[PDB]
Amino acid sequence: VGRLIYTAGGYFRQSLSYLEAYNPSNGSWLRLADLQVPRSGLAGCVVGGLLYAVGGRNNSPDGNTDSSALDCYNPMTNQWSPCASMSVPRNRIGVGVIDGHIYAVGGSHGCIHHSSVERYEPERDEWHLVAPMLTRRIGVGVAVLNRLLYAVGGFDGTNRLNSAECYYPERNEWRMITPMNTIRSGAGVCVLHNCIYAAGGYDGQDQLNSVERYDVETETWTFVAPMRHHRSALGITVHQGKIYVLGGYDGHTFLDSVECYDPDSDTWSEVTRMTSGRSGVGVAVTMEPC
Repeated sequence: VGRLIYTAGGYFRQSLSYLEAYNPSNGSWLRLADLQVPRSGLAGCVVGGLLYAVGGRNNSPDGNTDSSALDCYNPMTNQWSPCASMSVPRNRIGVGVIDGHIYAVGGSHGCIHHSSVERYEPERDEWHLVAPMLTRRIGVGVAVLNRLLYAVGGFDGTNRLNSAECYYPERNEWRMITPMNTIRSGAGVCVLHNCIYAAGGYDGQDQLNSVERYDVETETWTFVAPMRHHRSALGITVHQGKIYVLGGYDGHTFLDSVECYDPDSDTWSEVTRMTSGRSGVGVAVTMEPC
């Protein structure tokens, strides 16, 4: 939590440059400075109050260019500034933050599906590669709980995945965890309480409305209430103890629906709608602008 839910980029017909922020306290949306380059399949995160947009791909009428970019948005100035780029382009990337360091995980570059992982140091403005995952994964969901980073699901070039793994920084090592009950690429992955949640995604045949959570202590995956809408390539974030899912694709429409999950009642409700339907957005939470 911090204040507003920011959604950056996305896709509808082509990649988008929108940056818009939703205030759950009053229902309003603000349109803010556009990204320098349109991108879908990116991930967002926040460190030190600043919003970062990482990776993705610019699908435009004249080209599909995978991105190795890291760009930072300062709400105090309503401006984007480039940062050092990653070692390699990464579309349909997963990102997590551990103690102020940004981990960029997996993703694709053309037909290459990465298992590589790299870590960004904001004050030093540098990226360095760390140990790669045990599995190549694009459309991978990533979240951090208790300073351990989890990469969940995705697609390896051949099969969509129900597997997941965890990175232990002090040993720079990855280990498989219990796999999910359901194959999911493009799921929204986040952390709430002591669990890693995987909502939606695509199982090889259908966009999903199911949601399951991994208890890091018991090592089990348990389904919770399903979302009202089936969605793959959705954005997700947690704010004030509730999960918010934004957009995605349901096999028919690029959704403008934003649903919110309340873990106390185990229910999802429709809470607002984005200004236009889109999938493949980056999402994160930070202070309101200006």
